[PDB]
Amino acid sequence: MAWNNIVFYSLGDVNSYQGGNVVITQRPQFITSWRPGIATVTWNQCNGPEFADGSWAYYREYIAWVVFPKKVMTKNGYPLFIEVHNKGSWSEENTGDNDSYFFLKGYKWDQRAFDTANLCQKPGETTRLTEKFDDIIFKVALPADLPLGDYSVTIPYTSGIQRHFASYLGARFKIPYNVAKTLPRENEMLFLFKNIGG
Ligand SMILES: COc1ccc(O[C@@H]2O[C@H](CO)[C@H](O[C@H]3O[C@H](CO)[C@H](O)[C@H](O)[C@H]3O)[C@H](O)[C@H]2O)cc1
Repeated sequence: MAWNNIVFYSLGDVNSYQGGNVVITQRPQFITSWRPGIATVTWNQCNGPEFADGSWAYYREYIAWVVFPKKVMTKNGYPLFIEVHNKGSWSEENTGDNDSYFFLKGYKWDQRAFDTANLCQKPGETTRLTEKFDDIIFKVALPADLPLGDYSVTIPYTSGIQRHFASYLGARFKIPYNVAKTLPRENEMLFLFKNIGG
């Protein structure tokens, strides 16, 4: 029978970005970059063989994901409104969700492969993801009642690659958006700025 194995490899990079001194009318920006590194399985769904031994054909479909919040609360209890400034080539999907942005990039599909590989790594197992993807530039709208002073906002978010292995040519799968937005948010963008007022 036909089989499909899908595994989500989660990246866990911590980065920071300085917005500097801002007046309340500014939309200061921050850049999120994709850093190749070690990723951990945080989700899978498999019904096929556990691994390929280098002698038989299977098919690959890989899709990169970034799931980012639309609103973040400061530690003093105020909302910061996150807006997309420049998403590059990313596919911005499921735009009606009120809480999260979904950025996808399907970069490999229908690729026949033979070589040895674990086709269904379990949660907590790791691999090195060598892929590089485009930056995403966001901008922040501050509420007019934001208290004056220093802000250091930790924005947790999910980024990683969905790897789909199948027994046939033409195989397609996408992790449901509501599962993707409930995946561990292992990346962090620490946005630093100071509210000078208005
Ligand atoms: C053989 O002919 C083909 C015609 C068109 C194709 O489209 C590509 O399909 C890919 C399938 O993995 C991939 O699409 C995925 O990723 C997109 C975002 O980048 C989007 O989320 C799609 O819904 C998703 O399926 C490529 O991006 C498509 O260009 C493939 C073969």
